[PDB]
Amino acid sequence: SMLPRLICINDYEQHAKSVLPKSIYDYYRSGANDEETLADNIAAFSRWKLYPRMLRNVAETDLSTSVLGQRVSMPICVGATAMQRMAHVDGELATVRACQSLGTGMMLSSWATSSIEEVAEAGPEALRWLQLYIYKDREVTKKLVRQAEKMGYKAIFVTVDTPYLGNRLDDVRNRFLAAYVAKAIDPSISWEDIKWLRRLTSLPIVAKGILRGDDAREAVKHGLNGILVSNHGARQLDGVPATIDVLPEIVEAVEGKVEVFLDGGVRKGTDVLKALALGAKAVFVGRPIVWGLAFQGEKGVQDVLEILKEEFRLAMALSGCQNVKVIDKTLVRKN
Amino acid sequence: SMLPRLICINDYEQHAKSVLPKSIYDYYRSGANDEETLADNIAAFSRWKLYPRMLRNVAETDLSTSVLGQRVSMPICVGATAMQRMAHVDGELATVRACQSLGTGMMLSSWATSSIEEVAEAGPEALRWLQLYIYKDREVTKKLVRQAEKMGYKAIFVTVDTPYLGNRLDDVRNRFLAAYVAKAIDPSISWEDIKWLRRLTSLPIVAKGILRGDDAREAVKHGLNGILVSNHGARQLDGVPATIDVLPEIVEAVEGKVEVFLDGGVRKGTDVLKALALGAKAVFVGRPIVWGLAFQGEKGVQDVLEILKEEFRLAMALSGCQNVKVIDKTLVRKN
Amino acid sequence: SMLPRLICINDYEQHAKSVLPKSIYDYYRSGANDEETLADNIAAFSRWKLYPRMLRNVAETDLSTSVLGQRVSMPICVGATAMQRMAHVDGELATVRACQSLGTGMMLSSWATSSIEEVAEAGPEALRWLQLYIYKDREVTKKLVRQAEKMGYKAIFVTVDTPYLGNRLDDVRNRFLAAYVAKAIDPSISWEDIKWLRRLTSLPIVAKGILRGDDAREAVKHGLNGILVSNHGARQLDGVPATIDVLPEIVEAVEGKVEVFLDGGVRKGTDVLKALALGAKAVFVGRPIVWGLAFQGEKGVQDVLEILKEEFRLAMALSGCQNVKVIDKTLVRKN
Amino acid sequence: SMLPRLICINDYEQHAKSVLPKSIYDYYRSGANDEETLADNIAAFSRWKLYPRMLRNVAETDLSTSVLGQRVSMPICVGATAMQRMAHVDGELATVRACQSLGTGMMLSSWATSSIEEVAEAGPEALRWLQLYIYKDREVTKKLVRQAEKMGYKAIFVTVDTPYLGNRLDDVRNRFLAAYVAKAIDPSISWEDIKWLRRLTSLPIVAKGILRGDDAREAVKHGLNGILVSNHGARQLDGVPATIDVLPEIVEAVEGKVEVFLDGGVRKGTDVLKALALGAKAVFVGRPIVWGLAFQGEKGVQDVLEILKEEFRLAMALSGCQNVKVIDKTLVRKN
Ligand SMILES: Cc1cc2nc3c(=O)[nH]c(=O)nc-3n(C[C@H](O)[C@H](O)[C@H](O)COP(=O)(O)O)c2cc1C
Ligand SMILES: Cc1cc2nc3c(=O)[nH]c(=O)nc-3n(C[C@H](O)[C@H](O)[C@H](O)COP(=O)(O)O)c2cc1C
Ligand SMILES: Cc1cc2nc3c(=O)[nH]c(=O)nc-3n(C[C@H](O)[C@H](O)[C@H](O)COP(=O)(O)O)c2cc1C
Ligand SMILES: Cc1cc2nc3c(=O)[nH]c(=O)nc-3n(C[C@H](O)[C@H](O)[C@H](O)COP(=O)(O)O)c2cc1C
Ligand SMILES: CCCCCCCCCCCCSc1[nH]nnc1C(=O)O
Ligand SMILES: CCCCCCCCCCCCSc1[nH]nnc1C(=O)O
Ligand SMILES: CCCCCCCCCCCCSc1[nH]nnc1C(=O)O
Ligand SMILES: CCCCCCCCCCCCSc1[nH]nnc1C(=O)O
Repeated sequence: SMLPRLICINDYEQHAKSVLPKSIYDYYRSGANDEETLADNIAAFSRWKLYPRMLRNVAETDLSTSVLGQRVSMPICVGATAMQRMAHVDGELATVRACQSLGTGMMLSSWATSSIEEVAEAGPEALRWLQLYIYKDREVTKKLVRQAEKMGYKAIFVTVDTPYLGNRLDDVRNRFLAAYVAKAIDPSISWEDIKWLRRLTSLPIVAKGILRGDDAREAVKHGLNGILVSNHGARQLDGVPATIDVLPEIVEAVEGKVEVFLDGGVRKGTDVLKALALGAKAVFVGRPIVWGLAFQGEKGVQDVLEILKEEFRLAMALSGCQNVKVIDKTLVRKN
Repeated sequence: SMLPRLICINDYEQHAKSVLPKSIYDYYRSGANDEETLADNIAAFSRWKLYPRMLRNVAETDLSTSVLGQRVSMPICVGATAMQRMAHVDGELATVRACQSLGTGMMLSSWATSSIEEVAEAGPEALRWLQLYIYKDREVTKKLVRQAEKMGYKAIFVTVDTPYLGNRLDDVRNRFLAAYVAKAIDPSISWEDIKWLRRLTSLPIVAKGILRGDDAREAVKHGLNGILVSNHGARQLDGVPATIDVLPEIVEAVEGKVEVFLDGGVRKGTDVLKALALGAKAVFVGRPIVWGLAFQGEKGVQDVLEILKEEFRLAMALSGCQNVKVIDKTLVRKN
Repeated sequence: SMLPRLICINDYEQHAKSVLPKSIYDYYRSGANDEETLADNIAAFSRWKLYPRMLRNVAETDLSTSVLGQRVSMPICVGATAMQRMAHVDGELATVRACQSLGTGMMLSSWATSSIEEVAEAGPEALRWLQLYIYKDREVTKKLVRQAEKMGYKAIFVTVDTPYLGNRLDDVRNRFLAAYVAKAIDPSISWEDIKWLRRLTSLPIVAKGILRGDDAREAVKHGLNGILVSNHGARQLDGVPATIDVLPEIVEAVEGKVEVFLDGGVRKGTDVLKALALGAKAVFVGRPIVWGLAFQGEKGVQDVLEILKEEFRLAMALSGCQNVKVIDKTLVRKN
Repeated sequence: SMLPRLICINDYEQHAKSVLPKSIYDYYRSGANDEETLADNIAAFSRWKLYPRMLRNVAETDLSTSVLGQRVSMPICVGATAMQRMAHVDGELATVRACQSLGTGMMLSSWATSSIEEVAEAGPEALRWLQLYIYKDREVTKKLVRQAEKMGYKAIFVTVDTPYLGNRLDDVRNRFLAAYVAKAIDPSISWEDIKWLRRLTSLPIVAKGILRGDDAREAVKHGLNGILVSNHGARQLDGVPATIDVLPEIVEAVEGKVEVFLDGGVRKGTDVLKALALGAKAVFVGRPIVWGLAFQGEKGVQDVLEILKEEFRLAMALSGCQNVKVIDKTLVRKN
C-alpha cells in the first residue's frame, strides 16, 4: 500500500505532524488551556472496560445503522472541522467524496473552505448535514439553513458550546481566530434562538455541545431531534468531563426521547463499541479526518474511515455482536 | 506586546526561573519538605470537573463582586507574599499600583519590603488589606493594626498557620528565614489572642490558614468576618489537603455565617470558577504576582491579573454564567 | 549457572528481546491495538495486596494439586503458544520434555510446529492436553480430538475468544497471521458447536477465553468441566479487564460446579498465590515459556518453570501456607 | 556543618549510594522481588493527608513518650538492621551511642556484627532491646534472651515474618544470605513457640512482622506486650500492604490491649505524626539509620535521629500538638 505505512489513527496523526507546518498541525491538535480534557477524552475511553460475549456466531457482521432516520454503512460519521483546505487542497470536497464512497454521513462546518453548494456537487449521493453557528447576523444564519435545505442536506447540527472561542495556547503562541469568532458568532445565544431555529426549518436539528443532563432535557422540550454529546474536542472549556464519561447520564436524562451521539477522542473501533454500549446511536470523528486529509486527501479520509470501520467490525465480532442492535449495556463497566 | 511573549500564568513562572537568581526563584517556588501539598494544590483543581450550561446568553459578563462588603472588579485578589522587592525594585508599590488599575484588592504582608504608609501612598484608591502576624511583641503587632486603620486599610487577615516557619528544603540548601521567624513570631498564639485581636480593632478580620471545619466554626464564634482557606501555598505543613478539596467542607461548616475565600494553586480562570462553584466568595493569588513582578514590575502584575480576569471571564461565559451570582454548585463534580 | 544470569521471568523476556529477530520477539510480546489490557494483566496483579498469616509452621511445603482430576507438582502449567519452533529448534518437544521433568501439564496449541503424536512421544509421561480451535473444517477439528485421545492427552481446551484474530500492530508493521486465521478458524462458532464438541469426546473439556459470569454459567450448563479465565494474553479484544480482576466474579458465578483456571500476566510466585486465593485451581503461563525456549530450549523452559515454582513456594511459606488447600480468600484484598 | 550538606533523610540515602560499594548499598536499599511494597511503604504515607488544628499554643513541645513502660525522648526509635558494620566500622556500637545521646531506644539485630554484651557496654545508659530470631537451635535462641536479660535489655522483639528470607533480586545478582538464613532460622515457627518464648522470659515481648488483625489478636491472647506492624521494610513478601495502611485495622483489632508500633517507610516527621494519629505508640526506623552510619558513624546516626526528631517537632507544632497525648485520629484522613 501507500507509503509511509499507517495502520491505526495515531499513525495518521504522527504522519500529519511530520508534514504539516507547525502552526497548522498545532491548530488541529490543540485543546483549550492546559489540555486537561483533551487528555481525558482519550484516557476516559481506556477506563471503560469491555466484557465480551463468546460463542455468539459472528461470521456475518452488519455495521449498518441509521442517523436521524437516514441509513448509514456504520455508526461512524465525519464531524465538522473548520478549514479543511489547510490539510489538503481538496479539503471538504475530498471529505464528502470519501463519505460518499463509504456510505456514511459528513457534517459540514459553517467555517468550511468550500461552499454548501460545492460540497453537495462533489458528493451528491453522500449523506450530508450542516453544522450551523448562530451568527450575530441572523440573515446569513438563515441563508445557510436555506442553502442546506435546497442542496439536499438532511440535518442541522447547531453548535451550542461556542458563544466565544476557547483559548488554545499554541494558536496564541503561533499568532494564528478567537477575535474573528467574537466578531462573527453571537454569544447572546439562548433557548429562544433554538426556538427560532426550530421554527425556521423542518430539517432534523441536533444540539451539538451538550454536556449536562438538564440541558439535554431542555433540548428535548424544544423539539430538537438529537443531542450530540461533545466538549468540542476539548477545545472550548477545559476541565469539562470526557464525553464518554457524561454520555450515560445524558442518555438516561433523555429517556429515549431523542437520538444521542458522541464525539471527542474516538480513535479506535473499541471507542465506537464503548459509546454504543453506553447508548450513543453513532459517533463523530473530528481530528482523524484532518490527519487523513493531510496524508492523501480523499484517499486519506477514506483510509481513516475504513480503519475505523474494520477496527469496529473486529471489536464487534470479538465481543459477540453481529450487528449494532445486539450491542447492550452489559458490554461495558468502568474501572 | 512585551517580549518574551507570555500568555498564561505558567509562562510567567517559566520566565521568572530564567531571570531570577536561583535562591530567590527557589525561595518563591518552594513548598514544604517533599512538596506533596504543592503538587496537590494544582492537581486537585484538575480533578474537579466543570459541567457547563449552554444557551444562557453570555454576551455581557460582569465579573464584579464584593469582599468583606467592599466592591471589587473580580473575585481575584492579591495575597500576601513577603519580600516582593526581591522580584522587582518597585516591589509592593508596583503591586498596589496594579491593584488600583484593575480595581481589585491587595493583601499586604507584615513582612513587606515597603511600609503600610508607603503602600497607601502609592495606591491611595486601591482596596488594601493588612496581613498580620501576631508577633511575640504585641506592641508592634498593635502598631501595625493602628497604621493599617489610620492609612485606610479595610481588613486584617490574621495568619494562623505559621506558629513556626515550614521547612522548605531549597532555602536550607541555598543558605537563604526559619530562625528569624522563630525569633519574631509568637508560637504561643491561641484563640485567646484572636479574642484580643477582635477587641483591638473594628476592622473586618479574616482568619487565614484554616483547613478544618471545627476551627472554621471556632473562627465564626470569635466574631471573625471571614475564613481564608489556605495551606500557606503548601509552604507550612506538607501533606495537608489541597485547599480546593477542603473548601466545600469549610463552606458547609460555616453555614453562610461568614465569607469564605481560597488561595493555593490558583493559576487559571477555571480555578477561579471552580472555587466559586464550591462556595468561595473570592480567591487570592500568591506566586503568580511575584512572577508578574519579576517579568515587568507593575505592568507584569497588571498582566498576570488581567490574564486571570479574562481567563475567568471566558470560563464564566463558556459555562453559561453572566456574573458571579449565577455560579452554582451543579457547575462542579469531583472525579 | 548458565550465562547470562537470569533470576526472574522479566530477565528471560529481556534476554529474549536481545537474541530474537525483532518480528519474532514482537510477535510473542505484542498485545492487541494499544495494549491497554496487556499492561493491565500485570498492573492488576499489583493492585491485589497480600495479607500473610504468621506463625503457621511452613517447614514443609507441598505445592502439589490436581487439574481436571490429574495430579500435578504445582498449580502452574504451560499454556498453548503457537509456533514455539520460532523461539527454539526443539520448540514444543523441548516444552513437553520440561513439563515431564517438573511434573506439570502442557497445553499444546492446535497451531503447534510439532504434531500431537510427536509431542506424545517426546514426553510420554508428561501430563498433556490439547488446545483446540474449531476450524471451519470440522473433519480436521475431529481428527485433532481423536489424535489427542489416541495419543493419551487428558483434556481439550477449546478456545472460544478467537472467532477472528486480534489486531496486533507490530505484526502488521513487521508484515508478519490475521488473514490465515480468518481463512482457517470458524467465526460462526456458537454454543451449538460446544454441544457438538461435548458429544464428540468423553475427555474433559475446558472453555478457554471466558471473561463473563453469564458465559461461565452457560459453559457449566453445556457439561463443560472447567473454565479458563483468559483474555488470550491481551492479544484479542483490547480493553477487556485483566483476568485477575474478573476471576472472582467467574468463580462466584460458577458456584464450585466446575474448576476455574487463570492465565494472563502470570510472571511471579505471588501472581500464582493471588489467583489461587481468588479461587483459581491453577494458572497457565504463555509468554514466560517462549522466553525460556529462546534462552535455552528445554532447560530454559525448565528454568522458567522452576523459577515460578520456587517463587510460589516462597510466597506460600511467607504467607503461612503449607499447601494449596490452606490458601483462602482472606489472603487477598484489592487496593 | 559537616560536608556534604544533608538536611533530610533522602539526602543521607543519596550520599550512601555515592560512597558504599554497590552490593552493600543494594543489600541495604532492596525490597523483595519487584519492590511493589517498597514503593508503597512510602507512597502510602503520602495518601494519608493531615488536618492541622490552628491556634492551640505550640510554644512548648514535649516529644517524650514511653515504649513498653520505659520513657523515651521521642516516639522514634532504631529498628533492627543486620550487619551494620558494613556501613561503618563502629556499626552497632556507633548506633547505641547515638541512641544514648538522643534518649531513644535501640532495637539490636540477632544478626548484629557486635555482641549483646558489647552493645550494652558501649551504651550502658541507652534503652536497649533485643530483636530475636527463633533459630532451629533453641539453645542459642535461649542464650540470646538470657544475655539480653543479664545485660540490661528491656524487651524482646520476636520477628515472626521471616520463616525464610525474601527474594531480593539485587542480592542474587550481586552474588551477595537466603541460603544462610534457611540453614539457621526455623521455618517451623508457630504460636506454640511464642508460648515457649513467653514462658522463657519475663521481659516484655513484641511480635514484629504482624500484618493481619487476627494474628494481632492471637498475639494478645498469648500474653505478648506489643505488636510491631511491619512488612520487614518490604524485604519479605512483596505485594503486602504498606504498614501505614494496615495499622488502623491492627489498632482496632487489638482494642487497646497491647501497644502497637509501626516501621516501614518512615523518612519524615510527618510520617511519625501520621502513624501516631492512626494509633501507633512509636515508630522504628531501619534504613535511615544505616544511611546515617554510612555518612559518619555515630554522628551520622545522631544526625538522622535529630532530623527525624525536629521534623517531627515541627509537624507536631504546625498541626497544633504540644505533646503526643493530644495527637488524635481527626488529624488524618486518607485520600
Ligand atoms: C481542527 C478542528 C476544527 C473544528 N471546527 C469545528 C467547527 O467548525 N464547527 C463545530 O461545530 N465544531 C468544530 N470542531 C469540533 C468538532 O466538531 C468535534 O466536536 C471534535 O473534533 C471531535 O473530537 P475529536 O477531534 O477528538 O474527534 C473542530 C474540531 C477540530 C479538532
Ligand atoms: C513567596 C511567598 C511569600 C509568602 N509570604 C507570606 C506572608 O508574608 N504572609 C502570609 O500570610 N502568607 C505568605 N505566603 C502565603 C500566601 O499568602 C498564600 O497563601 C500563597 O502564596 C497562595 O498560594 P499560591 O502561591 O499557590 O497562590 C507567601 C507565599 C509565597 C509563595
Ligand atoms: C506468542 C503467543 C502465542 C499464542 N498462541 C495461542 C494458541 O495457539 N492457542 C490459544 O488458545 N492461545 C494462544 N495464545 C494465548 C495463550 O494460550 C495464553 O492465554 C496467554 O499467552 C497467557 O498469557 P501470558 O502470556 O501473559 O501468560 C498465545 C499467546 C502468545 C503470547
Ligand atoms: C538492611 C536491613 C537489614 C535488616 N535486618 C533485620 C534484622 O536483622 N532483623 C529484623 O527483625 N529485621 C531486619 N530488617 C527489617 C527492619 O527491622 C525494619 O522492619 C525495616 O528496616 C523498617 O523499614 P524502613 O527500612 O523502611 O525503615 C532489616 C531491614 C533492612 C533494611
Ligand atoms: C474560503 C473562505 C473562508 C471561509 C471562512 C472561514 C473562516 C474561519 C475563521 C474562524 C475560526 C473558526 S475555528 C472553529 N470554529 N468552530 N470550532 C472551531 C475550532 O477550531 O474548534
Ligand atoms: C525592608 C526591611 C525588611 C522588612 C522585614 C522583612 C523580614 C522578613 C524575614 C522573615 C521571613 C518571612 S517568609 C514568610 N512569612 N510568612 N510567610 C512566609 C513565606 O515564605 O511563605
Ligand atoms: C509446522 C507446520 C506449521 C503448522 C501450522 C501453524 C500455522 C499457524 C499460523 C496461524 C497463526 C496463529 S497465531 C494464534 N492462534 N491463536 N492464538 C494465536 C496468538 O498469536 O495469540
Ligand atoms: C560478626 C560475626 C557475624 C555475625 C552473624 C551475622 C550473619 C548474618 C547473615 C544472615 C543474613 C541476615 S539478613 C536479615 N535477617 N533478617 N532480616 C534481614 C534483612 O536483610 O532484612
